[PDB]
Amino acid sequence: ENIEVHMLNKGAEGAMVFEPAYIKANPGDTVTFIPVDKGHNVESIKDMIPEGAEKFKSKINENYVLTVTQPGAYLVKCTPHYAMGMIALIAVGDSPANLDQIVSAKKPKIVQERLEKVIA
Ligand SMILES: [Cu+2]
Repeated sequence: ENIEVHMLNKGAEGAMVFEPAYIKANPGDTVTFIPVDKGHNVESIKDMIPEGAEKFKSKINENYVLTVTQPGAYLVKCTPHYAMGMIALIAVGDSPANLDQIVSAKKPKIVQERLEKVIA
């Protein structure tokens, strides 16, 4: 199946958000990122994607289709706006083995805060 995500300047959660910021998927599903507003992209955060998943980085203002294979959690950011908290969590399969590790990982306070709301 395909899950559609919008990249926006402002959304329910504040400025610079992925909608939805919590994406539940299964191996083989696609995640389509659509920059509704300009100045956004999607990029995998180093060490915040499952063991064996490939790193990715879309072009700014480009529609981007990600195919998810490896089960586990993925924390993706917007390159330009990561520091303002523009992130999304992709959970592939049940009880992602690396979820606790991602929650614990070093990241900007703003990011960490949103991560906490998205998980809740
Ligand atoms: Cu952005």
